[PDB]
Formats: sequence, C-alpha cells, structure tokens
Amino acid sequence: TQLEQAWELAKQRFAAVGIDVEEALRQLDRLPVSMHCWQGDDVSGFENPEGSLTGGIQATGNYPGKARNASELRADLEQAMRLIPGPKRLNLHAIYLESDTPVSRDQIKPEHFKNWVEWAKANQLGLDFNPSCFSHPLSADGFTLSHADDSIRQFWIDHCKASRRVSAYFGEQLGTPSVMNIWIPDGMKDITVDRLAPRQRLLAALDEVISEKLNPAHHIDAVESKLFGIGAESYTVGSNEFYMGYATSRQTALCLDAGHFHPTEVISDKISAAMLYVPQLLLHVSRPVRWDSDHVVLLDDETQAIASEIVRHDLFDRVHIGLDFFDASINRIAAWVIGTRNMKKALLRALLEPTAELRKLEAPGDYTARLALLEEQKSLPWQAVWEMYCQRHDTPAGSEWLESVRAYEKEILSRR
Amino acid sequence: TQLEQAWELAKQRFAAVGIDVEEALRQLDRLPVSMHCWQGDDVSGFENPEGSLTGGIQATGNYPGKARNASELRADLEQAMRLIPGPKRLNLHAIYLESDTPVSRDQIKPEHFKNWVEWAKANQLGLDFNPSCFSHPLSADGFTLSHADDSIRQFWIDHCKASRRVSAYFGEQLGTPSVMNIWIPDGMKDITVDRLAPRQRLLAALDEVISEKLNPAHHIDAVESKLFGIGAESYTVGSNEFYMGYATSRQTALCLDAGHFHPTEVISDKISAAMLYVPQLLLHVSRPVRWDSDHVVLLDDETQAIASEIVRHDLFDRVHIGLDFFDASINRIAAWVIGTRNMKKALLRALLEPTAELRKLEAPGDYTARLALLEEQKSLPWQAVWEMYCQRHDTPAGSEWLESVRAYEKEILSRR
Amino acid sequence: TQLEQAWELAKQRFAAVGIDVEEALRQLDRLPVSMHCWQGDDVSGFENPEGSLTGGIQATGNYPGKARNASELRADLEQAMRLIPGPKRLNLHAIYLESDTPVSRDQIKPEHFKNWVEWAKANQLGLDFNPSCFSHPLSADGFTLSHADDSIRQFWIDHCKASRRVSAYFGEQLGTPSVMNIWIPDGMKDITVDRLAPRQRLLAALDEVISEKLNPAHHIDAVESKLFGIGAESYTVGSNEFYMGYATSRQTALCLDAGHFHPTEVISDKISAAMLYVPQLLLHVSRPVRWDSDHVVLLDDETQAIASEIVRHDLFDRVHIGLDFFDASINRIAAWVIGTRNMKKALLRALLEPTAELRKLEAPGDYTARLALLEEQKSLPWQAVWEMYCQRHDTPAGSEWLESVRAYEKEILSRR
Amino acid sequence: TQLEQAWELAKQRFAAVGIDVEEALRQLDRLPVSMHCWQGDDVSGFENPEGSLTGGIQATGNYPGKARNASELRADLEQAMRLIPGPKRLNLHAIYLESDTPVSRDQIKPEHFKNWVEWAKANQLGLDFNPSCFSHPLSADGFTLSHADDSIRQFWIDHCKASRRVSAYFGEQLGTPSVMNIWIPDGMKDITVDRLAPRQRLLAALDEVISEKLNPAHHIDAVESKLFGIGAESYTVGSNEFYMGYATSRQTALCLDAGHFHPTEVISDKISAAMLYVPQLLLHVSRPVRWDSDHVVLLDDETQAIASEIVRHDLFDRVHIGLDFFDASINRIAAWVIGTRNMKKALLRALLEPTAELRKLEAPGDYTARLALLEEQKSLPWQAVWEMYCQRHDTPAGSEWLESVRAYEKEILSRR
Ligand SMILES: C[C@H](O)[C@H](O)[C@@H](O)[C@@H](O)C=O
Ligand SMILES: C[C@H](O)[C@H](O)[C@@H](O)[C@@H](O)C=O
Ligand SMILES: C[C@H](O)[C@H](O)[C@@H](O)[C@@H](O)C=O
Ligand SMILES: C[C@H](O)[C@H](O)[C@@H](O)[C@@H](O)C=O
Ligand SMILES: [Mn+2]
Ligand SMILES: [Mn+2]
Ligand SMILES: [Mn+2]
Ligand SMILES: [Mn+2]
Ligand SMILES: [Zn+2]
Ligand SMILES: [Zn+2]
Ligand SMILES: [Zn+2]
Ligand SMILES: [Zn+2]
Repeated sequence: TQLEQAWELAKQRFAAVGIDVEEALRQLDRLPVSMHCWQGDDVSGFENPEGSLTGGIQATGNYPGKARNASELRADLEQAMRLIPGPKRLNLHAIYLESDTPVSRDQIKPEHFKNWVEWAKANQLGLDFNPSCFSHPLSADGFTLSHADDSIRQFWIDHCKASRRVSAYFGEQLGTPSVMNIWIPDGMKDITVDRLAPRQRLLAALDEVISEKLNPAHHIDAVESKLFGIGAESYTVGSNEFYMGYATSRQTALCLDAGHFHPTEVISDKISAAMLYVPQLLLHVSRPVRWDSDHVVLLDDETQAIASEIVRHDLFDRVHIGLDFFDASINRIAAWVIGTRNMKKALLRALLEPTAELRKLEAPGDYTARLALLEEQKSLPWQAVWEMYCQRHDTPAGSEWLESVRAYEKEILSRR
Repeated sequence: TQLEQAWELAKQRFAAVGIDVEEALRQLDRLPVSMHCWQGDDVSGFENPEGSLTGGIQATGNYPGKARNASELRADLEQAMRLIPGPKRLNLHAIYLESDTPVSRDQIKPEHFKNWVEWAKANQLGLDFNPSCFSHPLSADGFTLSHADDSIRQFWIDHCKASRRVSAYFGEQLGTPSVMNIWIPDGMKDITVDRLAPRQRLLAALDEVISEKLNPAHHIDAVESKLFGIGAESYTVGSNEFYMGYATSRQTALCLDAGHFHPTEVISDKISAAMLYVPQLLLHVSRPVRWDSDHVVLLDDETQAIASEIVRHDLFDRVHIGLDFFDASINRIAAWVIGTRNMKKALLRALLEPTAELRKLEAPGDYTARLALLEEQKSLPWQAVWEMYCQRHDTPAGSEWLESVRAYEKEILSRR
Repeated sequence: TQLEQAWELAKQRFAAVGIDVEEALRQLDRLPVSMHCWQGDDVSGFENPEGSLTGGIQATGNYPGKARNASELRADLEQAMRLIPGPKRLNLHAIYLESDTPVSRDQIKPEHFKNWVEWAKANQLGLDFNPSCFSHPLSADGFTLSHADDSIRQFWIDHCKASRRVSAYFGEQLGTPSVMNIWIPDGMKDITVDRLAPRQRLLAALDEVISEKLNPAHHIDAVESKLFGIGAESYTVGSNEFYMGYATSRQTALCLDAGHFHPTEVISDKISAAMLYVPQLLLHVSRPVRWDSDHVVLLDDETQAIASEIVRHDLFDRVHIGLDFFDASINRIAAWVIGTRNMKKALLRALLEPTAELRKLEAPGDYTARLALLEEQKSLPWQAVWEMYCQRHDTPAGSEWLESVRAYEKEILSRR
Repeated sequence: TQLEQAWELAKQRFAAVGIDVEEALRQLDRLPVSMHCWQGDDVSGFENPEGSLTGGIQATGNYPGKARNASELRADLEQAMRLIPGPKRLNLHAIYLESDTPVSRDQIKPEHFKNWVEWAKANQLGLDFNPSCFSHPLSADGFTLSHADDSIRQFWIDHCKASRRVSAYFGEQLGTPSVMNIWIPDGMKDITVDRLAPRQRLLAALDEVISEKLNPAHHIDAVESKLFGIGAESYTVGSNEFYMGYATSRQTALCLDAGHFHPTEVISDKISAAMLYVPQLLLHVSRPVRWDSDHVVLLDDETQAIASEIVRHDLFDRVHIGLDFFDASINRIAAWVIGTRNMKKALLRALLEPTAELRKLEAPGDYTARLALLEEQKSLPWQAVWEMYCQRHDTPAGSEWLESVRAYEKEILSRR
C-alpha cells in the first residue's frame, strides 16, 4: 500500500520527464547478474577446501558459517537468491566440481558438474565457468599458463581446454551460453628482467587453449587482465594491454574487473572503447579498497558508472554482468545479497535515466543542462521503483531481508 | 500535493527507523553553506578583472555571461540564492573590494567592503573572507608569504594583516564571525633543492600575520594546505603536514580542501583526526577531476562521506562548510546552484541516518548489519524530505530551477 | 686523460662481469632519439605563432628567448644538437610548415616542408611528423577527428591524410621512414552521457585517414592515447584501450607516452605486452608531475625502466624513441639537452646490463641474486663509459655544456 | 689498486666541484642505519614464533633458512653486518624478548633483553625498540590502544609503558638513546560509522602511555602513522593527521614510513615540513609496491630524495634512520644487505652533492642551471667513493658479497 502509493507518485514523476517506470522494470528483467560461487566458501572449492587460498588473492575476515560442500553452498546460494530480485546466474570455478574421487585438473569433465547443472535447471539459472589456475602445487611458482616448464605449462593448457568443454556442456544443457573466463595469477613479486618471454608463452598457450572450436551458442571464451596481486606486485604477465591485444586479435570476449586497475582507473570508461573491438565483454564488478581487496559492491559512483554505460549503450547482448568479490569478514549470504542488489539498483537507475534527452543536450553543447539534469536525476524517486521491482519478485524491498539472513544464520550457519 | 503525499510516506518510513524528518529539516537549517564568490566572474575580481588568473589555479570553459562588477555579481548571487534552500553565506576574496580608485593590497580597509556588508545584511547572509595572494605582480615569482625578498614578503604580510581587519569588521557587523582563510600559491614547478627555507619563512610570516589579537566572536583564522598547482607541481611550501603543524601549534582553524590532496586521498577521513587538535575546521568541498580541477560538487561518494562526518560528530559549531570550485564551461549560476544544493542534499542525508543505531552495531562488531544498513539507507525516500525542505524555503524542489536560470540568462546574461 | 683513465678502469670493470663497453658504445649509436621541435617555440608553430596553445596541453614558465621562426628554431636546434652525443631525429608538427602564404591544414604539401627536409639532409637527421589537430578554430569545440559535424570532421580527416603524404615525402627523401603520430585532444571536461559515438566516429575517421597505402619504407602511422587533459578531465575519446584495439586491429604503430597514463602507471611495463600485437612502437618519454605536465626527462627510475625494456628486448628496429615534453620555465635549449642526454644515459646503462646473466638467474628462480645484481649494477662505473661516448662524439662530457648554452643565450637569445 | 686509482680520479673530479670525498666519507660514518630485526625470522618473534603474522602486515615468499631463535637471529644479523659498511643499529620488537618462561606483554622488563644489550655492546651497536601490538589474542579484534574495552585497552597501554622502560634501559646501557616507536594496526576493513571515538581513545591512551618521564638522553618516543593495511583497508585510527597533530602537540618524535602513504605520496617532502614542529624524526625507509608491500629498499628516486633531504638539512641529530620492510621471498640476509647498503649509498650521494652552490642557484632563480646540475650530478663518479667506503670498512665493494651470503646459506641456512 505505502509502496503502492509511493509507486504511483513515482510513476507519475518519471512519466513527467519521459520516463516509463514499467518499461524500466521490464528491461531490468533482461539484465541478469552472475553471482560468483566462491564468495560462499572462501574460494575453498571442493577439491581440497582447507588448503590455503593462493594466487595473490586473499580472504580477510574469518567470519563463521562458510559453506563446506556443494550442498551447503547450494543452500546458501538459494537463500541469497530469495532475497535478490530478478534474474541471476551462477558463476562457477572448476574447483567446485563434485566427484567422489579426486580429479586431476587437467582431466575434469562435464560429468563432474552435473549436479550444478541439474540444480541450475531447477532454479532457472544460467551458468558461467572458470578454469582454476591457482591454489595448486603446480601453480606454486607463481606461473601457470606462462610457466617456462613445458610440462607445467601443458597441464594448465589442458585444464583450460577441459574447462571449455564443461562450459560448452553448460550452455548445451541450459540453453544459454556459459561465459568461461580465463584468469591466471602469473607474475613476479619483484623487479623483473624478462617481462617478454612469459608473455610470449602465455600468448601461445592461450591460442592453444582456444584452438578447439565450440558452439558460440553454448560457449564464450573471456580473458581477464590484472594489475598486480599480493606476492606478485611488480609484474603481471596478463596485463591490460596484453589482453586487450589478445581479445582484439583472437576475438574472444574481454573481461574487465573493476578492482584490477590503477589508482583512479575505471572500467566504466573502458566499456565503450573496448566494445569497438571485441565481440563481448564480461564485466566483474568488485570494490577495491586501496588494493584488489575484493570488497562488496556498493551502490556507489563507479558501480553506477558502470551500469550507465551498459545501459546507455544498449549492451544487453554483448555484456555479461558478474560479481567478483569475496569478503569473509561478514555474513557471506549478506555479502552476496548486498552486492547483487546493489548492482541491480545501479542498473535500474541507469534504466531510469532520460538518456536520449541527455544525449541530445550533450550533442548541442548544453553542458549546463546536462550536468544539471544528470544531478537532478539523483533526487528523483527511483527507490519507489526499485521497491516495486522487489515486491513484484517477492523480495524484501528493504532492510527486512536482513532478518531472513539473521534467521538462517541462527538456524543453520550457527551449526557449521 | 504529490510532494505532500510523498512527504507523508517518507515521514512514516523514516519514523519507522527512528528518524524524525521534521527534526532533520530543522537541523539542516543549522548548516549554512558559504558560497564562494569567485565562481561568478572567474576569479577575476574587481581590482583588475581582465588580467590573467594565476597561482596554479585555472578557469576552463569560456562560457558567456560572467559578472563584470559587484553589481552583476550580487545580482547573479541573488538569482542563485533564490534557487538554493536554507542558510548560506558569502565567501569573499580581497580582490572583490569596491573602491573608486585603486588600492594597494597591503592597504585595504573595511570601508572597501561596505557594500558587500550592507548587502549581506539585507540578505541575511554571513560573510567570510580571504586575502588574495595571487594574480599579482608581487606573486609572479611564485612566492608571496614565503618570498625570500623581505620586502615582497612584507607586502604579503601586510595584505594578510589588513585582511584580518576586514574580516573582523564583517564579524562585527554581521554578528557572525568571519572565517578568514589563508591560501598562497607558493611552491616550485620542478626539482627543488631547498624545501626548508621557504617553509621557515612561511611559518614566521604566519605568526606575524596573526599576531594582532582580534575578537574570536568576529573573526577566525584558517590555513589551507595544497598538494600542487599547475606550474608549481613539484613542491608546495604550505603543504598538508606544514599547516597541520601550524594549526595545531598556533591554534588556528585548519582548512581542508577536497581537491588539494593525493590521488584517492579524502578529507572526509581527516575531519575526526584534525578536530582532536585544532579548534576549528574550514571545509572546502570541491571535485578534483585528475588534478585540482575545481569542478562542481556532485552528490557523490566523497561529498556524502564529508557530510556524514560533520553530522555524525555533531560538528555544527566547529565546522565551517564552504565551496571551492570554479567551472567556467557552463552557466555560472547553475554551477553554484548545483553544487550548493548537492552539499545540502548530502548533509540532509546525513541528518537522516540512524547513526546511534549504526554506531551501536559497529561497536558490537555487527559489521554485517552495519554494512547492510548503511547500504539500505540509500534506498530510503530521502528525496521526499529534501523536496519538502525546498518547498518550505520556497525553492523549486526539482529540475524546474533550470528554467529560471535559463530565463535569467536570456534576459540578462545574454546582454553581457 | 682523466676521462681516458677512468674509461680504462671502467673498461676493465665491466669486462670482468662480461660487459663490453666498446660494444655498448656501438650499440648506443644505433638508437636515435627523435627530438620534438615544439620545445623551441612553445608549440607556437609558424601558422599563427602567438595564438593560444590549446588542446588541454599547456605551456608554463614564460622564460625568455623562444624561437620565433624556422630560422631561429633551426639555430636553436643546432646548438642543442652540438651538445647531445650520437644519433638524433627531428620530430615535426604540421604547424611548423614554411610557406609565404597561409595554407589550410587540410591542404598542406610536401613542399611546405622542403627546407626542413634540406636541413635534415644537411644535418644527417631523420625526420618524424605529426598532424596538428589543435590550436585552431575547428578544434575549438574540443573535437576534431571525432567531431560530430561532418564537415569539421572531414577537415581533420583531410589534414591527416595530407600529413601522411608529407611524412612519406620525408621518408623518401631522407631514406629513413618518418613515423607519423596521431594525437587529438578530443574529449570532455565533465560528466559525459555518450562516450561511445565519438569513439565510433574516431574509429571510422582513422580508417579513412589511413586508407591510402604508402610505402612502409618511408612512412609509418602511429596512434597515441591519453588519459586526460586540462579542460577535458573527464573523458578522452582516444583512450588507451581505444588505440590499443585500433593499433592492434589495423596494424598501425602504437605510441606510448610516459606522461599519459594514471598515477603510478608506467609504459615501461606496456612495451613487452604491446609488441606482441602491434608491429611498431613509438615511445614518447616525458615526465608527468601530478598531471601530464610535460616536464623534462630525468635520469630516473621510469626513464631507465623504459630504456631497459627496449634494450632487453632488442627492439632496435620496432621502437622509435622520442621526446614529448615542454618546459617553458627554463632555457629551452637546455631543456632539450638535459632530456636528450638523459634518455641516452638511460640507454647506455641498459646497454651495460649483463642481461643474459640476469635473465639466466631469473629463469632459475634466483631472485636473491637477481635483485642483488640489478642493484649492484648501479654502482658500476657507467659514468665513465658515458663520458667517453660524449668525447667520441665531440660533446661535453659534463656540466660544461651549460656554458655553451649560457653563451648562446647571451649572444642570441638575449636579443629575441 | 684499480679502486685506489678510481678513487683518486673521483677525488679530483669531486674536488673540482668543491666536494671533498674524504670529508664525505667521514660524514657518512655519522649516519647509522637501524636494521630491523624482524626481517630475519619473518616477524615471528620469540614469544610464539610460529603463530600467524597479524596487523594488516604480511610476509610473502616462504624462502627457507629463516632464523628460529635469538641465537640464529644474531648470527644472521652478524653475517649481514659484515657485509654492510659503517655504522648500524638494531631495531627491536618487544616479541624478540628472551625469557625461559612466558611473559605477559604487559609485564616485560629490561631484564628480558639483557642478551640483546650485551650483544649490542659487543658489536658496537645502538638499539631501538618497539612495543608489539599485533599478532596477539588481545589484538584480534583489530584494536589495541584504541580498543573500546577498557581492560584490553589497559593491557596495551601497560605494554607500551613497560616497553618505554626497556627502551630507556637500552639508552642507559648503550650510551645512545633508543628510539621507541609506536605503531598499532587499529583500523577497519570496511565502511565505518565512527572514526572519532577510537581516535579519542587513542589520544588518551598515548598520553597515558607517555606520562612517565624518562631521560631523553636514553629514550625517545616516536608515533607512526599508516594509511591502510590488509583487512583494515578503510580506516586507520592512527592516521597521518592524527600523529602529526599528536607529535606536534605532545612533542614526541614523528615516524614517517615511506610505504605508509597514498599513491605518489612521498615522505621526502614531509621531512622539512615536520621538522618545523616536532622535535625529532624517525624515518622508515621501505618500498611499497602497489600497497604497503614492504619490499627491500632500492637505490631509487625516493630513497635518494629522502637521503638528500636529511643531508641538505643537516639533520644528523634530529633524524633517526631505519629500515621498515620484510621480504621473505629471498635470502633474508641479502634482503638486509641490499636495503642497508642502498640506504647508505643514497646518503653518500647526498653527501657528495654541491648543495650550497645548488642552493645558491635556486635562490637566484637559475632553474636552468639547477636542473642541469642536479642531473649532471648523476654522472659524477660517486661509485668510486662508495667503493672506497666499503673497502675502508672491510666490506666488499661489489657483488662479491653475494658469495658470502651464498656460502653462509650452504653451511648454515641449509640446515634450518
Ligand atoms: C577467484 C577469482 O577468479 C579471481 O579474483 C580473479 O577473477 C581475479 O579477479 C583475481 O584477482
Ligand atoms: C581561489 C581559491 O582561494 C583557490 O582555489 C584556493 O582556495 C585553492 O584551492 C587554490 O588552488
Ligand atoms: C603537442 C604534442 O603533440 C602533444 O603533447 C601530444 O603529442 C600529447 O602528448 C598531448 O599532450
Ligand atoms: C612490524 C612493523 O613494526 C610494521 O611494519 C610497522 O612499523 C608499520 O610499518 C606497519 O606496516
Ligand atoms: Mn579481484
Ligand atoms: Mn582548489
Ligand atoms: Mn603529454
Ligand atoms: Mn610497511
Ligand atoms: Zn575478476
Ligand atoms: Zn580551497
Ligand atoms: Zn606524446
Ligand atoms: Zn614503519
């Protein structure tokens, strides 16, 4: 009722500036967010859960209740899912495989992910994938796909090749292509002599990894740059330019992670440049706090900036929105909830923007009006629209979702 | 009525989280925003209006309609003010003096600002002040208060001392202390051999500058650090530590400017630290875009963080909120309008935060709850309260204010 | 003799670590540095010299004696050149053409550069070139090649196409391909609604611009990204990713400018990545001080890192090294001299590095030894080798060159 | 002989510029470097060596041969020391205490460091100290001195109070005041509501901590700011402005750590500013690679700028020079060796600078000459001077020191 009313006023407000709230809602329904599985168990995986997170990535917090297997994970995920409106996907790491016996990374098969697949069907989720190139003895030296050792190198190439197959299976089975992201930790902590060679090896390996042609309808390859990681601060083989080059040249999708750049550097600006040259873009929304810290996505300037770009450019088909963060210092379900909802809220507000009007003002050099209007947009009643969206999707419109979280914690997590 | 309706709903939603919108509105009225006069004529001043803006500060845009004198300036200020709700002050620079004949800077008098004073009275505005230590032949070497030349030095000293008197005069007349900010461009463009001497001169100069005791009820001294300027990139005499030591040791107020720090550096963090050692703070809100660009303040992450800090700590008395930006690329009046409204919006929002609750959660280590709630606060109907605030002050609640600016521009600005 | 002695000692020291100083000297002779002409007259050019430097690029200092025509510029250049050992090139801007009557930018011709060419021949200098897309009426809106106006856009397109021909002309005549760099200021000061369209337009334009096939032996196209400029802080059409994609996909050269990235971002790291995708690199060495301030190049960490990368990779052929800075606050000749020699000193040091050994240690995981060695390199007697370099090229080995500059200043610059 | 010869040449060259190399050598011996003990055992300490390094501080590498006790530590220190020329000191942490039985941190005594002292006596070293406020159950919440719980708070206060007594004990016994630095990890990983209260508590605590007047001839109190740490990214109680204010207000010494600031921020600039307010400076030399990474100090731009400042200002008495870094990815002895020598190399180069002349050029506005000379200074034969310094101190002049380290590694480290 209050919502209802609030909704009506909003409807009218927006109408007056040429904005159709309904349509906005429809459109928001066309923008799924792929939730990252790893937020649930601290990137532990099911290969060897308790066995140090590596790659220059880190888990800070030790809050209790982490999931410890597929089952807990799925349960945790559903809980989160019920408190997040609209479309979602699940982004999986190869270490999240389910097998009675241990599987060599270079040997995974679709079969190791059937449960995930059946579950996804049941939950009306699309699935995404990622070879796991870290937290492994063969990753110990800080090199994987660029490793100078042929054999090591081969093992990683093989794992990647296999991963493409699982991914393709996901798309076959789900009817929506699985975006399979390649991220590797390869780099050097200190002053490096030869930055080239590794880059050369990485180039060759990737080409081999994507050599097998797969159905685009079921599978997409993406490469993700990174500036630096803890323990590999001075050099990253797979740098921004390297992958920009790579994706452009081999026509794979390019993954842009909001926490993987320089200080003050923003992927929102990159979206429009990159799409002129690469087929698709996988966007990893994450909050870096003075480093690639992986904090939870907030409804902030850059998250909003990113949404705007996607929406202004009508990137519904070519962009894949994913979360990329891991905060172990708080409730993990809450983490996914806050994150996802935030992304959606940024999206919605972008959908509520009178872009054409603004675009038109800009074209005319009416900078005064553009700024002004861009700013006014912030005090328009979008919240009302967001809450109607929640309501429609049977999701708590406000802070009440916290009680559910609290409740599940008490009831479940508390026992883990 | 829609407003009224929206207001009522909000009133209720907030109340449900323990927030009283009516009190909020009242509190907002206790937070004036000191608008910088220099935004109206591109820091031209009236001494010698057309005569290059110096000091490492720039004016970009050349948009038409700039004020050309006190009269235009006041008119322009008036338009702006009618479009901005609640309390405001006028922050004046010494070069805005009004004299039939030329006045040496080191000789200005209270009488050179009587009109400004009268006007202020009439408009119920408090006045703040600043000595002008740039765009002057004796500032051309890039040194003023720290100039090795005793005589040049003296001159600036004197100008400063005289400015304290003008400021005190304002306080006396207006019944509200004038905060007199001291900013100098002093620094070097390139690799510097001696960073010490200039700082030594600066320190001594300052002490001299403030040696005359004035009524604290009418006048406050503030000092403003700065990281770098165009043309003085390598070193700034009046650095952050410099003024922090100064203000702490001499007990003056400290001026913190949102555009005068390192990349990713934020004054919002600094507020709670500095208030433990300095009597008062002068806050310069500004948006630096890649440098001390002086862009209009937006309702953004930092402007909000700033507001929150002031409000959380109940800094009503010890904080002086001011704007410090200059964008000549768009309508000047709009520039002021957007920025002032934005500051006020941020403050309002801070006033609507359930801090005590939050504070309590944080103290108990409930970081899940704190984050979640901080975030949910962004989808609370604050805009309705803001709009009511506008209404109550007879100010447009939405974008309509542009029309006004537009019309003033046609009728007025168009003829300049 | 002292030099001789020091040299001999050095010769032996280096020999002992497997380094041949003689060979390094020879190598150094294979690495010209392209001097930027614009440092001589404050990017004034000869179209309309006194007529505001625009493009978000600035000239700070106002030191006296700037060159006022091609004659003075050449004289100044020669003086500089006699103080810089080894190979050099001259990098010209379109606005430095020499014509009795005005020439529309869109109609320049080889013939407008004949004297530069004859001079170059006589001075044994290769020539480089650049279209001048700024400081012009049709660049006044901040857009050139991405301008939405078809005709303006065409104009800049034409001007670039015409510049290619001048460029080829240089390569024909001099027998060394002229690298023709493309840099445009296009961007926005403030928050932008559409970053895509301008990139789209830029993309198409460049394509048209390079459509004419010219002889590689005489001509090379290069594109240069930029992060931001004064008066275009928020967005730059031709971003890093933009050109990275561009160069990669159209196989043009990619220009990496040391002052054009984010804080802490270094192109030295980008060299080995870009060369895997682009056929050539044009490197602009510059010292950005908190902004693309264009300070003189120092023998500093980053200039050395760039040097090392080129040398380590044996990029003698694919890399074009040039200067890109402008300091008008000191003697301009000295500016050139300092920067040029510094780049050469950085090169020589790189050439005196026992790379193989190091490379070898790194590949074995001997990071201890690597770090140790790299650092000890710094206290080896490279100064001696540099000084002998100077001597063999009949150039002052030390600070004495300043006398020369001072002398020219007195005799010539003093009367400008 | 070759050294002697190079030495003589250098001698002459520097004299020609008014620099006396013998005097330099002498002044260099007046500038000890305080080696941090913790690099040798990865901050393990002796309370509970194997028991996770906390505080937002990390140890990356796991290279073998870390010291396991005081004995190992001392032996390792000695090996390092024989490879580092001229004066050094040892900086101790409270966790390196030697006791048969466990000692609550709140009750340590001078007697728990007796061996250290006797060893220092025998090795002619001065000693520095630090309370350890991390890697402890009572520091698990991320708060220590700012902890809201009175008792926890009380424990850390007492620990600091007792550490002061140990420190004074060092001063007494050694005849040189021990500088006792106070660093705590206290901060928040995420968005914080109340930054004020912890600061107020910290303030009050520090005042209590230093309430006991000790003999300045034996002891000095220093406070160390920090910007952020892993797991405490968002807020740090003891910020730059907090400690600048504190040190200025209580007249303690101020610790500036080169890895503890914002990107591009440098302490070299801060020295001259701070010195005007605080009695003494504690300077931590460290290399932050994209974060407070704690990499080994290189002879780099900033290390050199710090040295230059100390020396230019004749800060021999008021500044205490120490190392603050921890790299566990390479041989720990070498880490110390590299960093220490690098710091000494930078100081020596500063000592060889013709400051007065340069100062004099600068004061006259001869910026051309200043830059030119500053830069020419880099090609002067400082290496020979350094190498003589090494020889006079019975230390390897070059890279040969690695063989000693390698040898120790084989004989001793290999068996740990
Ligand atoms: C676990 C995850 O794939 C990882 O974070 C990568 O995506 C990359 O962002 C690393 O910093
Ligand atoms: C004109 C005005 O005082 C000025 O901008 C200062 O406050 C400081 O920001 C200067 O760069
Ligand atoms: C004038 C000169 O070409 C210019 O500097 C561009 O190349 C680019 O560096 C912009 O600053
Ligand atoms: C362990 C050591 O004291 C520590 O490094 C502190 O001094 C501070 O620099 C934190 O990073
Ligand atoms: Mn990440
Ligand atoms: Mn400013
Ligand atoms: Mn530049
Ligand atoms: Mn540190
Ligand atoms: Zn990612
Ligand atoms: Zn300011
Ligand atoms: Zn350039
Ligand atoms: Zn430190």
